[PDB]
Amino acid sequence: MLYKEPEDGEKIKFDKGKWIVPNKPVILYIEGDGIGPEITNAAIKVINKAVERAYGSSREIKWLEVYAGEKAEKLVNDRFPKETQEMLLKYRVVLKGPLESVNVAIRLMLDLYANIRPVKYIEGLESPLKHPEKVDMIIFRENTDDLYRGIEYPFNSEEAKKIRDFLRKELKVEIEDDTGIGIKVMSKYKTQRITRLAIQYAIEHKRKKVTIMHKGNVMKYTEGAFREWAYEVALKEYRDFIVTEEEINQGKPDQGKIILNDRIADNMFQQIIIRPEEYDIILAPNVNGDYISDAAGALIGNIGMLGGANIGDEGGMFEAIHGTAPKYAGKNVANPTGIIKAGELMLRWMGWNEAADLIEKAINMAIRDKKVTQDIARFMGVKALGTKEYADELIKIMDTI
Amino acid sequence: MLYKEPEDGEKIKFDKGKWIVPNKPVILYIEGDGIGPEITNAAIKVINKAVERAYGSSREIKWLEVYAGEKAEKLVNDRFPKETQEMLLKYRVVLKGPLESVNVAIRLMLDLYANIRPVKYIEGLESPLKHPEKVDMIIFRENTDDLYRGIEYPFNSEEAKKIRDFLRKELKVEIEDDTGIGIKVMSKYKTQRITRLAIQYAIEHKRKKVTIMHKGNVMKYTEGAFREWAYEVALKEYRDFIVTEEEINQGKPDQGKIILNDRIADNMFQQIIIRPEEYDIILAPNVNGDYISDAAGALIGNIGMLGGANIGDEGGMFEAIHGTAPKYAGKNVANPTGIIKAGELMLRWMGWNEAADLIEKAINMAIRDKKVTQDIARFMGVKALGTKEYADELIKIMDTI
Repeated sequence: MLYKEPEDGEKIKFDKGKWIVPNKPVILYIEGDGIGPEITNAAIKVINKAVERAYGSSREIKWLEVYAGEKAEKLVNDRFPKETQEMLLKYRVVLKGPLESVNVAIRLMLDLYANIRPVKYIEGLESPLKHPEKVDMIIFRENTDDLYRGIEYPFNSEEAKKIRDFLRKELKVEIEDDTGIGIKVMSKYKTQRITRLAIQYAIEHKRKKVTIMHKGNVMKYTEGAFREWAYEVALKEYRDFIVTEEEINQGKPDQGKIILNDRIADNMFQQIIIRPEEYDIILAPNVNGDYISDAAGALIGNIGMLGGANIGDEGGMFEAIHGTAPKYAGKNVANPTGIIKAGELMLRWMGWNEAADLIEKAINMAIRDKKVTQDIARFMGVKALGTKEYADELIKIMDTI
Repeated sequence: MLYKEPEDGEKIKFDKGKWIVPNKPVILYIEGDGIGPEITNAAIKVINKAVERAYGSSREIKWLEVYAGEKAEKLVNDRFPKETQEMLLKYRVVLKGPLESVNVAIRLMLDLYANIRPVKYIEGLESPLKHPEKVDMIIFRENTDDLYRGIEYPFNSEEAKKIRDFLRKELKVEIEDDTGIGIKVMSKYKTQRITRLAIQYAIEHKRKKVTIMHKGNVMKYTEGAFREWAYEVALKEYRDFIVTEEEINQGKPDQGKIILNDRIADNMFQQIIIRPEEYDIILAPNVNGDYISDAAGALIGNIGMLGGANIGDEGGMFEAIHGTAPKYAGKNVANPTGIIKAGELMLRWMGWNEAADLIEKAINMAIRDKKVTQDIARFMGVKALGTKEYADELIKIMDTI
């Protein structure tokens, strides 16, 4: 067999979207290509330290490396070996480094319909913004619906012609012939799924607000429906947990309750820059979430220091928001912060917030203390630490907090 | 006649979508609701001074007021009277204050398919950005195509059912029944005309770069087609005026030529925040143009101080990017900078660049000297100037440069 499973660990379980994590959970990891090996092993070491510091020996992640990408191609001549897939379907939780699609395959096989993008100010880090201090949001992007379904046809195709003829005769819709055509689809079920995940996360992590991003004023039956369905499932399934903005400024009490409001897409691309502190959890459809994530991440410096995840009803894949950077591979120079942040997010989803908070804290202290990798040092005029050395600094710091 | 037309003026002409402006052009204006009267009259006074200072008495705008909105309702009991429509179809160029729609009606009747959004840094204003200095761009948004055509249907409508049945049997596309449906259309012709306008503007006003905004990597036949069609008309109709980014990093020289490149939408939402100086003219389809405009304008912070326009092959409507501000109506408090900026844009389209430059410099100087209205004075600890007084200050300044 290609893998030796830890006989000391147990798979993480799920009952209805909720992660039931054993004290010795088996968690998979994929090194990744290029800088993958260096940053991922660094992440694992940092994570193990946070878990031991926070919980002592009462908890311990039983890591199981699986192969994918170049490493897999060189070892067994298959970039996504059958055994790797089997371990994924079995343990369903993986921390994976950058890969040169394997990412799409993992998301599809584990049905990780939600893309999670936390973006929080990191003290010490330069920002294009004069006041990034209060940036603390998390984007919940539905990642299987919308125009990204790929239902589209070229302007000069027979398919497009059939659509145009159909729209004209059956719907009396006027459309010229020199037109490319895409079908935007918005599912009630898909909208409810992501909405539930967002509210449940708010409850579990003491988040105070969820904002629905939409262009419902013009895209009435797709994004406007998204908004409607989101409020609908929130009020029907999380009644005594949430309070709508239409209730606050109406009389209802929001004391100890999560505020559920909504904003027009165009306004959000504006406010994220002018006053990003207004947002906590952002709930949005596929396309909007894609664009708002890019803007939000730019609010802080170096997007390569952010982590993210794709979550499903029974599984999750956590990764850094950056590429393989083949130029620095094996040079012990890459910044492991991003993949470490993916680990922090993973810790939070597992309910191990104490270990996650220790990592967040150690990073803030390391960066404020100018103990950073080259990508940052080059700007704060100081000697850079290597990948391994930087990870070790985070470790010694956690040992004192 | 309801309107006494200036017997001394001449109408602006159009040749291949190029403005042929007489020395005494008739230009229509609509005061607008709320603060409209105060700011539009101030703009007219500043525009006339700029024209007088730059060309003496050799040129003079023959303004002609037409009614729309609440003033029209009171005077002729019609929000958009027939007489107003007649003047618009005749003179085709109008400076319009904010209105509480008339905006859509003017755009349709004059086929003003291009939404123009200039946004450049103004010396002295608060900015969310640490470095807004080199922000100097103009967004050219196709404003009649894309999802905004409104071809959409509710998930439980018989129309939506007809569409899903069609796609299933004729296209063999699988789609659930609980889905709202929108149709994204992208026209080759609509894309070409907006592209021609953008390049022609770059040529006319010595602009050096045009960047196409798109998500063609995932929306290949709509936005990807937009990109392809834009490059096509550019290379085919403006060959000796432009050079592509691909050609430059291929060996070709860009000396004396406008640069034409493209960027994926998500990348632009990032770069517009971290380094907006990279953009000059942004060419984009309806939806992207909408979102990018919001993000771009947020870079300077004072949205109410921006001007904009809708241009067609034979006309133009210029307006400020703000509402009627009823709370400030008739209190001589409103900031007229946005509508003046719209007037500055109108002068550039007219080819009267000297007058436009005067307005631009005067505003810069006024702000740098802290001679501003309350919306700005509030943050610089100086006494605010009224609407009339601020306009008069710009006028005394223009008499000096």
